[PDB]
Amino acid sequence: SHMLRPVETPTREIKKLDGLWAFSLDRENCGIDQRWWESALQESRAIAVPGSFNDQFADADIRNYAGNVWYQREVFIPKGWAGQRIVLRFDAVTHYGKVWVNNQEVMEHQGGYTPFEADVTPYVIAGKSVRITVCVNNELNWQTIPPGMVITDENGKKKQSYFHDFFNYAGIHRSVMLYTTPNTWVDDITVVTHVAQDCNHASVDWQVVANGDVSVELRDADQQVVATGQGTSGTLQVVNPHLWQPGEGYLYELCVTAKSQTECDIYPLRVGIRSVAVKGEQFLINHKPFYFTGFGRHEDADLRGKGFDNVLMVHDHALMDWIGANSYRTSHYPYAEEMLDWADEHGIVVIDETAAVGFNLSLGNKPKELYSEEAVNGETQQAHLQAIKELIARDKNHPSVVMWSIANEPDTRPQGAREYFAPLAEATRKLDPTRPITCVNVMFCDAHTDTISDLFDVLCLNRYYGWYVQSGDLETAEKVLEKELLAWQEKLHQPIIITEYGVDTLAGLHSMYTDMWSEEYQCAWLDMYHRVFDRVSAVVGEQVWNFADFATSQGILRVGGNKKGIFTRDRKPKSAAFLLQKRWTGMNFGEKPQQ
Amino acid sequence: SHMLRPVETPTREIKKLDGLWAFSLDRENCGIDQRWWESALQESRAIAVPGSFNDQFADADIRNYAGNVWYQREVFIPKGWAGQRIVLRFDAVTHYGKVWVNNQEVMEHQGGYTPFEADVTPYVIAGKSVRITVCVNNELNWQTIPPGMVITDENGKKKQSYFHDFFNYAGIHRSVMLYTTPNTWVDDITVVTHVAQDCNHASVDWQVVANGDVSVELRDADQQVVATGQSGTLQVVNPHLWQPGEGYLYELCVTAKSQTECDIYPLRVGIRSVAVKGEQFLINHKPFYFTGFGRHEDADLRGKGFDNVLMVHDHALMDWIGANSYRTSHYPYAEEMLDWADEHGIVVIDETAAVGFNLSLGNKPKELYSEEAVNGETQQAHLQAIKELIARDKNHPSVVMWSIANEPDTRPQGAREYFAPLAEATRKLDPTRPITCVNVMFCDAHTDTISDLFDVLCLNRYYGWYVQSGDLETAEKVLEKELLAWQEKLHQPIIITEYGVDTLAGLHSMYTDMWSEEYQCAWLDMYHRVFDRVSAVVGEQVWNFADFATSQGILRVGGNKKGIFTRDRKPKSAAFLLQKRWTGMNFGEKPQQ
Ligand SMILES: O=C(O)[C@H]1CN[C@H](O)[C@@H](O)[C@H]1O
Ligand SMILES: O=C(O)[C@H]1CN[C@H](O)[C@@H](O)[C@H]1O
Repeated sequence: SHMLRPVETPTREIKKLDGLWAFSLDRENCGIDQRWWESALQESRAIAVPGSFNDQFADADIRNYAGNVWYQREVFIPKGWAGQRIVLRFDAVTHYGKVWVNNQEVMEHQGGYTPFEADVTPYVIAGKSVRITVCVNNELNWQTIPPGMVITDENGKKKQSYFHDFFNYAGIHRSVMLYTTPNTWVDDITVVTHVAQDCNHASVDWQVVANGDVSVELRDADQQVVATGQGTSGTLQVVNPHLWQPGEGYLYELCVTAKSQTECDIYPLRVGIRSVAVKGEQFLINHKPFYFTGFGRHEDADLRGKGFDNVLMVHDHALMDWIGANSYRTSHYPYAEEMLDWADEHGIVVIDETAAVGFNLSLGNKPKELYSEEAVNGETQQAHLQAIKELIARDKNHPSVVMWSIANEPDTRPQGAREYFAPLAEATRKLDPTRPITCVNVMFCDAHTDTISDLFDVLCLNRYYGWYVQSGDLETAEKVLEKELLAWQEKLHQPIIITEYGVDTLAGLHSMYTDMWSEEYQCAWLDMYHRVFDRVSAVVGEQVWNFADFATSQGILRVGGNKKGIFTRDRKPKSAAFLLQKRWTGMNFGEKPQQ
Repeated sequence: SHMLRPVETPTREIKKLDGLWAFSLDRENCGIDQRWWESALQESRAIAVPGSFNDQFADADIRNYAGNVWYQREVFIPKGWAGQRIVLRFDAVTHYGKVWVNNQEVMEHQGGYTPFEADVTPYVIAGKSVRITVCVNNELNWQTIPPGMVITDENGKKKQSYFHDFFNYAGIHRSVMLYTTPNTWVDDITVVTHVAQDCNHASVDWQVVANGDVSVELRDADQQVVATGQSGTLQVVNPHLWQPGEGYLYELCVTAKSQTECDIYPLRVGIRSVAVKGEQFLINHKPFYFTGFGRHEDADLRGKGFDNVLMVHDHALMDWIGANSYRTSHYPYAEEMLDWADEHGIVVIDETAAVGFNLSLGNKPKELYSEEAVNGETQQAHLQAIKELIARDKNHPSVVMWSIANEPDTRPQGAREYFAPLAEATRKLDPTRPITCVNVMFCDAHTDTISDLFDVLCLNRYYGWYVQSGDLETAEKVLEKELLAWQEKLHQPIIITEYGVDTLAGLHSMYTDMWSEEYQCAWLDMYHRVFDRVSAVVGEQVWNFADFATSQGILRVGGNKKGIFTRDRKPKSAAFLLQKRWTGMNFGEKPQQ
């Protein structure tokens, strides 16, 4: 389904619906029955949008709730939008949302992390107030991405189980907006940027969907039109192009114009002229080997759960720049698109990942066979392929995105894993031939055990030697780590990114014994992993788990959450922060370090 | 001087300008000479609006920067706005803003904490993109509210010094926005809300400033019209009284009719009255007992920046702990907080940025009230600060009292003659609510001169902390003795507007000694036992709701640690001690004995 990022243009207006909404639980599950969307939510309180609903109220009972919740506000449609295509859009509703404009149901979506939107024109009058009601469901089952099991106790009270290591935050996490186009409008663009080997010339393929004649012009940073073309498709030539390079991010603008006899639409699409290719064991960007540094992240912070926030984005990017990070992965769900707009503009390299985590009952009563009709089945695979389609639909034109991760840490031991994953790998490549693909690999599915990694282009490993196994023993951990990395190099001859390596670290726990949970062990352990990486030629990246401490469901393994942060959840540095800064700022930009 | 909260109506639209702006420092103070507003800011970076610029970048050199900073962004004016009045409004810029539209200067403001707007219709074209540049200055001198002193070191690099115990956060802390009116518009409203002793009747006065034919209607909560007029009084049988802890709201719709154009503006109204009666604070002719906090506009990363989730959460916590009230220590808060307190029936002491009129808290002018310090030109700004606050909040039923200064020194030469003209000029700017002045720790019953000019006595006390340190026994006697001495002197209502001790979350002690969680509990306990045994005390506002940032010093362990909650909003044991007292008692009534 076509999904361009709304942008204000001579032909296009946006009105944000972010702010205080009315909010109500639905403990009874009668809000659909009683059509709660007809009148004011009856027992309601104020809530911030965007935000997770769970932590806004300092209330355990709302935090831990499973079921439906209701959001509602009134909004004036701009007078002067009369005779315009009016769209209502939600950047994200976690995990499921149904929307009513007054009494007309207009939208339904499953998938907590990518946008959905409807033509609401026939259900609103320009200059009049409208009521927008949302039913938001946070329940996971074997056909949701990610999967889960609702457990219903003898009293019929629901309790979400899930297999991923981060809290099941829900609500309207990202901006809600009414926006306009002319009734003739550009509905979809696809740009591919080819780059010659000598880097001295580049072609830009375009493809456009719009109910009118299409023209495009390519403008550089100085606004100088550098190329033009006509019709739904073609190829712009660019001599001596300003390449989009990691650390710089030079953007052109592709102005696409949809022109009927009466009216016209204008969409500016930012373009980074760059190519991305695996070549043996090297990850090439503009024909030059790249070395990833930086983090697995999460969309997580105090009070707002996974809600988008501009101060948080500005602050975290200052921290990643300070520390010398050149890259990250959207672990483990599509991130707010303003993150990909920031990366495009600042030349930050991103591994874009789906919400497909938790396909693994072995990370600790769960179904006996992971790949079966009672768990991951043909429906689950369909839901997964849909998850992949929406992510690529959103993110295909972000030059910051260099690789698709279609899943995180699935159990690949069973016969079934390869039957499930092979067609998803093939479909992903069809949806976007321009980027390499990966499936992030769990520690127990080692080089000798794993049955799917040959189907993907880049080997993305999550390794905790010296933490979950060889606990506290850097000596034995180093031998085991180096042995396995070389066994993967021999097995597949792919580029290897260590997408996770980290240890829980209590900020302020200090030890002369350099033992587990201390700041000092975090430092020694990352240091050991770095020496190993620098001795294996197939290793082309290191992404520390995690940028910051983050919330998980409660358990004996999590001291108030996951403490593998380099920074605390309030973004204060642990000692290891200064260790990463030395290594990452001390290396040459984008180049594998040396002994 | 006319300040109406922009709200959307059939005749009034709004576009928020909040989001990422371009941002630059101006170390070389050459921005105005090079007229930076004429081009895109050079060597800029993204900043979030709203929020302080100081903590967004984890960079000490920006955090501590003194001088001018530049914000810039482009924005499309909506096509349907052609032939309407286009305003540009900043809800707050700390401490000074000057604003250009393309190449045209449109406004200036001094005052970190209140709105300012210009009609920009002539310099914008609906359906075109225009560039908004803002030069924001964070410097404080003896004429700014609040005061400080700038030192230019050996290289022209400024270094700011100030006399208040909260960090000097600056930037565009609140919403920026374009909004429309018809060329005929409502431009101002005042509303007074008399309530007969019986309570079973009430009358609402209304004045309006509009360049067209004024008509008003007052609807109740269910949108049933309940009065009408064409200046005037509306009458109301068995009125729904705005009551603490409920906050019933009516809507005064105010129409401004030309033959050509019409303008509607709804204004929420709470039918309540507030007066002192001897030793009692009275709302709707009932004795009230204030509980809750001195607060701050302070949080991780965003500084004093307004945030929706933070507002929703902090209110959630106050609710849970049983707070009915707070003070806007020590500056006007974001209007949203008062729109909130209006709806939920929270009581608010609304306070000016006038704090640190003092040189003895914890090189500088040897005479506080002099030409080289707090002079007549200072008294003026202070009056201008009092004007702008009442111009914005005169209509909020939550605002139960004005606070015209916090912790002014009262010993130096000619305190009274400085303040007498301000307490007068306050009651003339609005006589509907009592006024107060917050009374610093060392300015005791004998020392203070000024208390007599004000309706309610607001004490900040710290016995057992800054004095009689860690001795709760000696601290109790000295506190009781002093609150009785204050009864005898003024027979006014006594609110403790600050009582708090620095408490390091996780510091546990068997010896119940200073900085421990246990000390915070045993000490608030003692202030509590005294409060109850003194008929004159009609309020207790704990200092502070949460840990907040200060300037660096030997007295501040990473900031002020007097919070009941940490900066990340986690409770200390004292959160549970206050929750028993404040919810175990009766809404708005002093406890027994
Ligand atoms: O902390 C950990 O152990 C890691 C393990 N690997 C998963 O991909 C992460 O979600 C996180 O749970
Ligand atoms: O923490 C303190 O000591 C208090 C004393 N009184 C002031 O009004 C507050 O701003 C704060 O400095």
